[PDB]
Amino acid sequence: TVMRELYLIDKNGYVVAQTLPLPKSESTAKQALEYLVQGGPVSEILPNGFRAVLPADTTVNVDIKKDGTAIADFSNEFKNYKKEDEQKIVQSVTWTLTQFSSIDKVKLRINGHELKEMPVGGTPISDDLSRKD
Ligand code: NA
Ligand code: NA
Ligand code: NA
Ligand code: NA
Ligand code: NA
Ligand code: NA
Ligand code: NA
Ligand code: NA
Ligand code: NA
Ligand code: NA
Ligand code: NA
Repeated sequence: TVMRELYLIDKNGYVVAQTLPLPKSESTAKQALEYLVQGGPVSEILPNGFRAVLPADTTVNVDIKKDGTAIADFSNEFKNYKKEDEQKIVQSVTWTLTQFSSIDKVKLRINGHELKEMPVGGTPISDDLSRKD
């Protein structure tokens, strides 16, 4: 296994970094996002009191560009979150991706559509989400 940060939601509802041991992978950014999905492989290794963040059955493609941007393009299930978790989800995805050496910012898509706003509640989002946010 390899130590990775997963930005999970704790017993008090906060998005908090947790270090988990993930199997070795040739697509580590995608893998880390797969370990944020409710009901996915993180389920067996969640630390006490923590939960996963992305809706069940969400899948994703991560395309890492030469400028440091990771384009994370989610399946339609990604729309199935609770409104009030909208910004926590953006933060979790952003912080989880930007741990990697080749990613310093994030752009979100759903079903290959570019996102100006998150779908459930309309939170505006830029194409250069980063830890500065
Ligand atoms: Na905590
Ligand atoms: Na809270
Ligand atoms: Na890994
Ligand atoms: Na592997
Ligand atoms: Na693996
Ligand atoms: Na990789
Ligand atoms: Na907790
Ligand atoms: Na779910
Ligand atoms: Na890069
Ligand atoms: Na509401
Ligand atoms: Na980085």
